[PDB]
Amino acid sequence: VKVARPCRKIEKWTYLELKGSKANEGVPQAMTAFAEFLNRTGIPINPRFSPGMSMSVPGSEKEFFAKVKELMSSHQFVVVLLPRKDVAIYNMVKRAADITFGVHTVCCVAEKFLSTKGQLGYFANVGLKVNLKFGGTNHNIKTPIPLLAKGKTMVVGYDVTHPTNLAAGQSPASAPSIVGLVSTIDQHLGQWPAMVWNNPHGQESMTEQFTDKFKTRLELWRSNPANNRSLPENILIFRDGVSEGQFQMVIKDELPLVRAACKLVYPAGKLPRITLIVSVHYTVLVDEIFRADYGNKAADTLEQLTHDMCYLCPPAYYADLVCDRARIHQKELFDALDENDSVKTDDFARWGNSGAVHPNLRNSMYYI
Repeated sequence: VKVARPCRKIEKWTYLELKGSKANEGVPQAMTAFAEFLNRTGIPINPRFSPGMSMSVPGSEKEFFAKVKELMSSHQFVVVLLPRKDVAIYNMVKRAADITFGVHTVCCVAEKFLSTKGQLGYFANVGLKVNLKFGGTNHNIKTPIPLLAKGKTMVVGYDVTHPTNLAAGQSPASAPSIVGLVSTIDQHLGQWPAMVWNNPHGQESMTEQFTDKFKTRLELWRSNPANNRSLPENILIFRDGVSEGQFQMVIKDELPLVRAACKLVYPAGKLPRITLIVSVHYTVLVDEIFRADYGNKAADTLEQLTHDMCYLCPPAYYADLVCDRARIHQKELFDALDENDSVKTDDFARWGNSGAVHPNLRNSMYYI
């Protein structure tokens, strides 16, 4: 199955084999079959990989970084083979690659990567991720609902997660939080660049920051050559992570901040229409787009739109993935939270700074 829009050329890549108790065989042949399958699907990865490195996993994370530094720094892409299904090692590799050295990776368990039976299917899944990491689009929704068709609608998803669990029901409003946000940047809806930020005073910090954060997303859209200095005429916004008791807070305290961002960026008198949707299923909280455009067919036009999303709930799922990966990135913070329920607000903020994705990967789907 050919990808809809091929990513950028992947010219210089290699593998990192992390040794387990039994030695692997046939690794270079598997790497060869891997690149062949990706090409067969229309992903322009160089068939030739640079010779890979094999090493056993060191005792500490600092030792690991020192050992992989040159490999990760000198390639655009590394296929990392784990000795077993091990999310502790995965998470360490992601800190090295996503944060410290800034290189795209796929982590594959060696038994799965190397196994001949079922290999084409596994390589297909991995290849879909690679195509996205490097800027492509996988699936083409060819007959979209009018609203997506025109190439004039931006879709947004965000979630807000609380690193401390106090285990006493819902986190209060002041609890420190981390935001993960994604949005589309073009008509194709393949690419969904992410933003992560920290709210050291919880909702108070969200209120101070969301307008300026959202403004950058509009600016990202406008500066994308594809859109030709255009700003979307519609903005569909999905908020995950709230209970029905918190719907009002989203409408009254968060949405106005998005509106203000639009006021700062748009030509005078040229504001976009906005629809806000939450998920506890999904409930439309504010709608300026669908009733306007579709009268009676409103309900059904959005359910088709969100079904098209499945085919090609992405905004909420992608935003969730962004939050989950942020939790891995901000290791200093989570280590600190194991010792006290509260860390200093200045510490919360600067551990956010320390765990930010490397500029090599800044607008990329590193989280996918």
